[PDB]
Amino acid sequence: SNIRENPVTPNNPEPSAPVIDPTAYIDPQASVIGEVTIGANVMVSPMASIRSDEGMPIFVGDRSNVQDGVVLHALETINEEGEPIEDNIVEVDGKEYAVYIGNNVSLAHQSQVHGPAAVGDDTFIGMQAFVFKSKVGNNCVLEPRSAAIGVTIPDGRYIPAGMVVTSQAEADKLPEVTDDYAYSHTNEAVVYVNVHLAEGYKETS
Amino acid sequence: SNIRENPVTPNNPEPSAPVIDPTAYIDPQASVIGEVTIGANVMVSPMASIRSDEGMPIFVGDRSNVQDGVVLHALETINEEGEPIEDNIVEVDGKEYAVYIGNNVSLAHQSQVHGPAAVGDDTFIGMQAFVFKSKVGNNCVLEPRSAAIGVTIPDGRYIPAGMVVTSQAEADKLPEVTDDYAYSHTNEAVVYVNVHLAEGYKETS
Amino acid sequence: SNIRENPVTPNNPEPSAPVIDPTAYIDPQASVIGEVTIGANVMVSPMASIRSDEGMPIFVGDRSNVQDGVVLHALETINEEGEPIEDNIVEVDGKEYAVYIGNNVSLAHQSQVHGPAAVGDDTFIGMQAFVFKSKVGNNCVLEPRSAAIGVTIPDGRYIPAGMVVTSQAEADKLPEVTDDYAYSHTNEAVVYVNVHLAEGYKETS
Ligand SMILES: [Zn+2]
Ligand SMILES: [Zn+2]
Ligand SMILES: [Zn+2]
Repeated sequence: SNIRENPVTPNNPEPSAPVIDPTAYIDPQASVIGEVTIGANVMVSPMASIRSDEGMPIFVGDRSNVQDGVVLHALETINEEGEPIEDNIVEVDGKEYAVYIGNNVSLAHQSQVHGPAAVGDDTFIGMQAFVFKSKVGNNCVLEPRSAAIGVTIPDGRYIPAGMVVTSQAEADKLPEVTDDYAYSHTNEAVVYVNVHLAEGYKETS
Repeated sequence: SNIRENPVTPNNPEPSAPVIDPTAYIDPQASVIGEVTIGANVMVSPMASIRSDEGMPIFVGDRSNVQDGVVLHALETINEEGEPIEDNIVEVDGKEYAVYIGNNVSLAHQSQVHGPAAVGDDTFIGMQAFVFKSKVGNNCVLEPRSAAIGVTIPDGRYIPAGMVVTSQAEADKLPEVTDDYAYSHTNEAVVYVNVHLAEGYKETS
Repeated sequence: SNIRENPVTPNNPEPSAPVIDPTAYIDPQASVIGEVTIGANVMVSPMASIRSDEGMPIFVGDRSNVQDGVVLHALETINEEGEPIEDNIVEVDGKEYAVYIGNNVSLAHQSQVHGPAAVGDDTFIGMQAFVFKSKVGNNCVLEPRSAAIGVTIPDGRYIPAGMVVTSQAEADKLPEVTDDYAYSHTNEAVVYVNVHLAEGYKETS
């Protein structure tokens, strides 16, 4: 099966199985392992790997999409001695996660979000982009091949294609999404299409 | 099955199944979905995802290769009201495509060509490279980790490794492939080898 | 089966099957083809593709890990006339390889090491990184999205995130890993965790 529990390890005494909303579509050629929650109307495409086997949940909110070849994984959040590694945990609305992906988020083809990380609602994570040890705000756009490592990206900003942002001073001066910006409506269009694709693929299973 | 029709959606009233030349080899661990035409002697490697589920064909010409982890997909080409979205369609020799990959093209490991896009004959798209909203001419080389977004790359030019080209003014001044250039013969060698690999893999199926 | 022989080709008269230590874990959704040797306690994750079908071995040393979406492949090492192509072969401790990955090496998610290439022991190859026609020394760190093409990286150096190193003069001046460097202990932690994950996954098969 391609939806599987994580294994018993010294960091993980009890296996967990994914919790997947019945309206989500998981492609048979995707892999989803371990302590993962997938929300309503989410589409998970071929060759995506969502793997939560080092402690703490990976959460994917409602109406989000995880496109072909995307990887979600996280650094260990509990060491062998049972002690939580706080640097590797993100907090969102009072709850702790290894990776938090909000609602209406698009993780486009071949991107990767590696914990600890949080991605706020209505954000587009572009093709081949990379997010690690970062909090990306709501209504952001990471253009293709951009990256955010070790930073907080404020709400409503974009990272131009190819730019690798590693310092908070850079992140603070990113440009704002405006109506005339080329990707200002991209996420809404991609979310709308993927919610409908998920329903269509569900009707073929 | 890993060769599948696309689903019924408001953008797609009729499912299409891939049209695959009998001399092509599709690895069992690749995925090919929807309105896709694959030409003669094409090799499609493990973990590639070719997904045409938003309207309009993805075409892969003869003696081309789609290597491991490559993704081909396209933006919607027909909106819900049945109206063709012309910005998201490319025209090649009088016919419309979402993605057109010409003959003798190598899409090397982990690259991605996302529609609307066209790639001309005898072009090497290097490892981890990215092409989106662009027309790449014939006899071009995209070195590893290069990208072309929103531009036309003239025939016979190369993009140096890691360079992300987003403006026509940059694309117009790219260097020319010459006989002494390090990748001048790379594509021909890779095509020759892959045509023979496709035949060898076909003999094991 | 996902562990397979390579095909007969003019460059390869005799098919080879992978040699895999009994303590290694190969995920059912990984692909391993051809002349590959995998050492003890190695973990190969979903969607990785290790493909040795153009001559010469791909070797992965003990306690190394090949994470999700990683690709290992190599340029042809024997031409049709049976003549070895020496430029495409690396030598390590008196033996020839297409790709050599040493012991305790982490190939992190979505990275790629393409032959000819060698990666020395205790080196971290970061997420989405790329190594081609290069020798990476021991105790190195390639940060996420870095690349080494056509160079030798001296022992104990790191490449900052996003940097693409293509000239020996650049490689010679890379910074040194020190105890205070942010990734100085990353590989040891990742190796330790993955050796335990491999054992846990083996207990579920
Ligand atoms: Zn990881
Ligand atoms: Zn797409
Ligand atoms: Zn290759």
